[PDB]
Amino acid sequence: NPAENFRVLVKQKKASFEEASNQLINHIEQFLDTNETPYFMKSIDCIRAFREEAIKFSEEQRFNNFLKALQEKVEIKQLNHFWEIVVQDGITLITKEEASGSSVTAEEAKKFLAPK
Repeated sequence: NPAENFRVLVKQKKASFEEASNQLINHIEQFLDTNETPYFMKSIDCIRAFREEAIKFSEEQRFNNFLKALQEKVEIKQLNHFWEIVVQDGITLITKEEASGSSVTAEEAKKFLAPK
């Protein structure tokens, strides 16, 4: 339900809306004491919605650095439930693509998940 809330919030006043970013950050992170897979897939769906929202107009790099921050914050925490679920469900499109340039080299650097 809140996914639609911050989906329509960004397109109703045309602001940066750090409140929506904080809400989705709170939603995605809270999985240490909860093992509910439905919660995790709802969280990845809403963060993907915010990914495409950021892709839309001018804040691609904003969600790029947010995704990197999410990556190190899930990497520092060593738990049996980690970003593997994001990777297995992010197989379609999670890599950034702005224009001819760093997008392709990011594709090679991320597709294999490690430099080979």
